[PDB]
Amino acid sequence: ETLNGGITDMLTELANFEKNVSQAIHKYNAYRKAASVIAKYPHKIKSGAEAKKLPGVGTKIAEKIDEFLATGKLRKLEKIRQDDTSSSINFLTRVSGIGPSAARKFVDEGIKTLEDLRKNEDKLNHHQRIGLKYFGDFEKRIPREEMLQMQDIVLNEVKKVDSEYIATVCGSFRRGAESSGDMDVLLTHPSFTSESTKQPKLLHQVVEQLQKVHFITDTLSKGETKFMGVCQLPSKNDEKEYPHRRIDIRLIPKDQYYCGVLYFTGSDIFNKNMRAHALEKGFTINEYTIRPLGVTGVAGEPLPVDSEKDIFDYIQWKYREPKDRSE
DNA sequence: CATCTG
DNA sequence: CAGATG
Ligand code: NA
Ligand code: NA
Ligand SMILES: [Zn+2]
Ligand SMILES: [Zn+2]
Repeated sequence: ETLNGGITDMLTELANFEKNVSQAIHKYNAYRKAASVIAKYPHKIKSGAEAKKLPGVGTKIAEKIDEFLATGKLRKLEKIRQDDTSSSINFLTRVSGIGPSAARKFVDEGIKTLEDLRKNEDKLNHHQRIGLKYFGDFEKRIPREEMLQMQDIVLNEVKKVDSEYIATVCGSFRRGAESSGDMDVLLTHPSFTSESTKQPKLLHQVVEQLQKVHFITDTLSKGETKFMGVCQLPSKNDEKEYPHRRIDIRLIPKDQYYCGVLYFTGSDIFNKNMRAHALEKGFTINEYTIRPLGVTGVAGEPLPVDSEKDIFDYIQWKYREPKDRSE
């Protein structure tokens, strides 16, 4: 956690670049298990060979550790931080809609910067476009003070459209958090469930309403269950307009809402621990359900949940306020 | 994983 | 449809 930090960090840089710049997934994948194991390792790595000793650690990685250990740096790492081509792919990727794949193409094309991007607004697709238009805004964190306003509006409008709508803003925003990055709404409706064959409208009506009143600004991707958008808090009395904010809404069958709710609220760490315990207790839990673990190895069947309460209870746990859902 | 693109 | 993004 700090004894083998830089090692695990360099390893991380290495893995990353393998993937993003070159295409070396195996390689990339290599740096990763390595950094994981070294990460878990209880002693101070004092040398290459010492490490090598570990699983995942081989020759080439050891090689590197040595150098890194021997001196405060790593040539390759140093060469990678200069190389503009590398650098670009890191940058270009910054744009919502621009993954690595794409980052490579543009670069081979010459588009390396934001301007490059503007001038070439043709080569970009819709998402990529919005991405570009809201670059700065996109990167701005969302202070909860705005989160509440948002949340305010969202829930009021969802309500108007149908009283049976159950919406919930998960995320860290849900776990206390002073600021978030994006806004994720979990949505279900009584008339939506596991068997119940579809009902697209269920998600479309609200989307509409949102944009009706202007909270939703653009559409990123909009399917039958997931909608990816842009939204914004109505600029008050002109002088201070809001930034554009990422937002996602998703329809879930009412019969697997809280698992998800729980699920989405996190943290990952809370999840695990709960997941592990769930297992002791003789159960299993995932994004959508909780199930009684048979003995034959495994086994299924959905347990019937009506709140995050029903879940814990099951695992015979202490109900945890979302704030203390941390770890 | 669900959506888009081409 | 395979492949990309989030
Ligand atoms: Na991107
Ligand atoms: Na293939
Ligand atoms: Zn030791
Ligand atoms: Zn989100």
